[PDB]
Amino acid sequence: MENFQKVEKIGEGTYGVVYKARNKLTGEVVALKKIRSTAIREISLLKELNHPNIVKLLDVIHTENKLYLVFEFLHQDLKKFMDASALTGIPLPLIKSYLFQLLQGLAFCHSHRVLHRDLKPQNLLINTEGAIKLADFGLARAFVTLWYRAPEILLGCKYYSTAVDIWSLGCIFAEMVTRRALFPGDSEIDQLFRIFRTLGTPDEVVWPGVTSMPDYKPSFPKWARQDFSKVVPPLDEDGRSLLSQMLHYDPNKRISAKAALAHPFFQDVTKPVPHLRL
Ligand SMILES: NS(=O)(=O)c1cccc2c(O)cccc12
Repeated sequence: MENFQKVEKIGEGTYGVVYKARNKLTGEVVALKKIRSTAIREISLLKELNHPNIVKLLDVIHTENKLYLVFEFLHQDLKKFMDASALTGIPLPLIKSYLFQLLQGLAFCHSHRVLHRDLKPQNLLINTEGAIKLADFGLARAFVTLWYRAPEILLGCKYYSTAVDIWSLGCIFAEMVTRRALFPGDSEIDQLFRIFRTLGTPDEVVWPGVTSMPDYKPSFPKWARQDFSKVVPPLDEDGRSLLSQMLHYDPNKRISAKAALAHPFFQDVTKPVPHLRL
């Protein structure tokens, strides 16, 4: 760890503690993640997966049989920006710019067959320039909150797809708009049933094969779907339309990131600058 001076703790990651640190040789300030052969080779692929909307993996230090991941440092995450913007809410043009950029990031990773698997506001990092970036991408395959988990994961599907990231991002889109988490479950069954209460209990009509999933139960209660107009007011019809497609039950029907980028919601997309106090 010789060339890094720890400045402060900035996160208790899923995979260990994250520090702000300075590279004693480059002068660069970085986020240093202390992780705690296949994982080695996986991580190595991620070092090549470079995109403006993906937090850059600067370096991977395997030493003393230990693993440190050196990332690009950003000063703020979406959860904290949302908490700070709660009285007024994030302006819609910024919501739309953030959603657009995240879909670009996703489209990139997905075309390389890399999934995130654990998108959440805490791992979406923002800068003063109006950029937003996906952090911790691909780490889950290389090696707490249920709120953003796709229903096929909850129902015990082991071979899930890139569609899981689209589901998570839909949940985040909803939360930016309403300033409340869409599905704040506190256990797997509470999470599932929150989803069902809003989108309707799924069946063979809307999701062929659902009743054959590993944790599906014929005893699940049967709730009717709510209208989105009740779910994410005052989002306009383009936004609600896009959100509905990101939240399709069947992962095969769920919109892809590339198709989402062509959606009419993005016709008037721009790139505003947020007001960040650092
Ligand atoms: N996702 S996180 O909470 O570990 C985190 C927090 C602040 C900055 C980070 C960063 O620059 C790169 C990755 C994760 C960060």
